[PDB]
Amino acid sequence: QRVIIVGGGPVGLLTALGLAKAGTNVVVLEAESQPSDSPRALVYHFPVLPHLKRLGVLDDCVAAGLMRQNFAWRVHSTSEMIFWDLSCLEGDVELPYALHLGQDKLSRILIEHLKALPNVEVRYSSPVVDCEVGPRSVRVVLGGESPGVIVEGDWLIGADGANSFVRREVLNQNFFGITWPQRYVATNTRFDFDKLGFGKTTMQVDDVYGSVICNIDADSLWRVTFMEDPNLPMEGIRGRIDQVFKELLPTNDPYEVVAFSPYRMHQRVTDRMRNGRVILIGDAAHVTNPTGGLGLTGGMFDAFALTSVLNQVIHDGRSEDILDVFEADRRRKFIELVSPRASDNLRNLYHQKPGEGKNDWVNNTRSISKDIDRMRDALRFPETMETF
Amino acid sequence: QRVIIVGGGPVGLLTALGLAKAGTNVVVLEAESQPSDSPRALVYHFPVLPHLKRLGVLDDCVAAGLMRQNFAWRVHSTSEMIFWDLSCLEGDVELPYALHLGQDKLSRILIEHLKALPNVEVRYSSPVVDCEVGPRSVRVVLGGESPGVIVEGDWLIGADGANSFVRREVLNQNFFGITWPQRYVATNTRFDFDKLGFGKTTMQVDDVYGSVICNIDADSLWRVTFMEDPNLPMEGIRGRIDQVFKELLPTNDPYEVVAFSPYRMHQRVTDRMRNGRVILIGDAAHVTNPTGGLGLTGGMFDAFALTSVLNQVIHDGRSEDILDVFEADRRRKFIELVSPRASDNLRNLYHQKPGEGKNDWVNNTRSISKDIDRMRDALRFPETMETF
Repeated sequence: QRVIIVGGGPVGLLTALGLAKAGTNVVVLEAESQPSDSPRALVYHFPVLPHLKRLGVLDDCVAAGLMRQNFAWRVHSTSEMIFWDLSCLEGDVELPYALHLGQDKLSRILIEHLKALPNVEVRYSSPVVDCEVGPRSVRVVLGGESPGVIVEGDWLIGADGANSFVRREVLNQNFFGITWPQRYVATNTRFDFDKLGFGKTTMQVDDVYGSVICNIDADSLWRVTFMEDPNLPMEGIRGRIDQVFKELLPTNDPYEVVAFSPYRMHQRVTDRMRNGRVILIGDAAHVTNPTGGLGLTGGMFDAFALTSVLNQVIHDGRSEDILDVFEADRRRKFIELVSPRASDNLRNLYHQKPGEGKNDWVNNTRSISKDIDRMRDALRFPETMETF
Repeated sequence: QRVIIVGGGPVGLLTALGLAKAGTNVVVLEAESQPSDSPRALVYHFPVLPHLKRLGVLDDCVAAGLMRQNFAWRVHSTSEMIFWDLSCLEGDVELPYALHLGQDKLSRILIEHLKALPNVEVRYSSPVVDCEVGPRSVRVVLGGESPGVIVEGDWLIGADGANSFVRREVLNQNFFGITWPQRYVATNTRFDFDKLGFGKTTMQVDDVYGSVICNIDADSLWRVTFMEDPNLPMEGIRGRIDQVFKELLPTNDPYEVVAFSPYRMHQRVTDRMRNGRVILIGDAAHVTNPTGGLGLTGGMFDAFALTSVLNQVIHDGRSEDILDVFEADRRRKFIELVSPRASDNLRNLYHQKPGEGKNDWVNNTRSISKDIDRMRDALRFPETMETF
């Protein structure tokens, strides 16, 4: 019973590895020729880490990335830093840390691990040019560097991103929701935030210069974001980065813009995450704005829950109806917990103009920071996103 | 081809009348003893009115209620009144009015017109307690003042409200979304807003004493709302109404609380509004908070869209696939247009604390008031909720 995974990013590769370690025969197909290194979420929150450890990749991730416990809110109007700290979870959770690691680097580690499994085949530069899906079988034909090759399987997993071929073309499913008005500008910028006392993740609150400032690697490379009007012409964007940064950055110290990418953000979910032998996970199933990194976290919990349930269907003869239970719970988490939380995150970080509301928000954030019970409760949210 | 409608509110009765006028055999079954007069939305916006005229009940609505064009935003902190006026649509819509009429009074007019059509039966106090659904027929068994009665048909339409038997028990569909944190308290209050210059609908903007103030009849009965923390005991609500009205109402003039009811408010939608021979419409399909009356309006556009398509199925032999188009478009309207707009309506009306954001809001609202084309564009939103 071969499983075909369309999508060569973390969600698809984590699913590959979990399925493969159970003896499942797996074929991963990615259209692009390598994992994307574009500026996207890069933090693996505490409840994800036991799953990475179980899969045997956490130690390599730690070697390649970094672990931290500190987190800072920075009020731009006053320069006040307010620290929260995951060490308040030290007896409550197995791994009370946050891991910083680019998704491209996690993907390479996953690929090296899949090589060790002879039951898994990985094919980059191999887009799907046609797909027919039956009640009991699936069939794709490849292009790119795999011309005309035919791949047949028992299950098709759509793990191929916001613009999913599988969701749109194979299933012809909807993707209803909203698109935020503002353009999201995500940069990787070299700037010494560490000497200025910043949290390894620092969330800058403002109505013009709100930003997620998040450490990428040890060469002082940091994620730095901001919002702008999507009507501002695309050709001027690099110049506008400089103009924004003159006020967004905390000093006039030198910086290098290493990479930048403008995005539109969405709160969208598909009608159904399972439809016969076809399943959708990650951004192919649902998209959130990335404030708080909850799209990445949700996609990984998609991967872990599907791995558990599909391994049981294939190896333990479990009834396929468990897949319907799976898909509904994964939509329930996204619609009822993740999407509202991420939306509140975006609004609180980027859109509070001066007034009573903002002052109340800051006073409350400061109070949580001095009350371990409220801090624990604030910090614990990602654990609620996992399906059991 | 008999159609069974579960639900005796305006959505169900409107669908009944449209189907019946084309010769459809219809059975309507309402659990309760008579149409609800609980305080709910009561305004029928301009794009609903041509459909009420087409069905021939608009005349009885006008006689029973009131038509108006004026609309006011009131800033509680400054007592500023800012008026928008529907007569700026005089040239572009055929009925540039807003109709105020209690839904119970609407339902009673629809009951009278349904009596004239022998091909419809309207059974009240007849809750459905069991149901069997087949690939090509449906059957229900009634409780209430019709016990053991068996009703068979070719179609089942669930129009039975937010806690729908048809959605939950017949289809076992989900109702994913969010519940707002505050208790909504909708009063019918006798108070002379007319002599103070209020708009027939007035929306009072505040972070504590926000309120929808909307005229119900000609005896100075008005809808007056407010939000409160739902952890307050249900038992002391009448005393709290008096405390709130001390500062909410614009003067110290006398008032009479005639009726009130507390609600929790939701933004939720089911997985599909059509599944075989079962269709969901109105609050059984999707629920929004009532700020701006978009739930009533969307439910009515459910009925008008379903009537047109389903009449084509039964009498013109159109392919049943038109229902798949219908259901997706109705979900698209709710998810992408109505629920985001109503949600912004609520936040803008009841939660804007003093600050730059609220001052910006007021200045924009006032600028729209002096720009006939911007006011035209602001007022026009409900026409986009209609399915074609």
